Amino acid sequence: MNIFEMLRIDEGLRLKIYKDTEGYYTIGIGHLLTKSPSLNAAKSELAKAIGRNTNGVITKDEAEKLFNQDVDAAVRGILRNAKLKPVYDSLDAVRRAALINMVFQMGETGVAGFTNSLRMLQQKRWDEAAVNLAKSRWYNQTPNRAKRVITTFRTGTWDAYK
Ligand SMILES: [Cl-]
Ligand SMILES: [Cl-]
Repeated sequence: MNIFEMLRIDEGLRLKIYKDTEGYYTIGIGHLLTKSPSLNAAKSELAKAIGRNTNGVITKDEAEKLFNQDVDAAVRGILRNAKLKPVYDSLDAVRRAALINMVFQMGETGVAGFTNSLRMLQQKRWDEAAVNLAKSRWYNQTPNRAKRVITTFRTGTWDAYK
């Protein structure tokens, strides 16, 4: 298992514009298009993302390409953020994947907001950090995904995904 297969399990793949859990227009493997309510603002963003007129639908290849870019952005965002980088540096390979996942879903800003949990992860206090991470809107709104990520941080293995 690796970050790509992990995110593919969590986000799934859809080839036609859909609404995410928050109700925002998305496509492919969790690629957010706009927080705007307009399906048209959605289609325009999509065409700009793909480089072509698409009318709401993309191919598998186009989806995976947006996916590669988004994972790359996720990592670069962490490496550039003063709060996230030290945490990431401090973790093993599996747990690193778990932080990437959170960033992919909620953005650098959001994750950066979990100050206490981040301090706990840096300190390697696994159980305490798992407990703190669960007291969040994140855990409340997407509990099954949140549990999977959390378990990854607690254990440092891929078991929740196997
Ligand atoms: Cl893009
Ligand atoms: Cl969920």
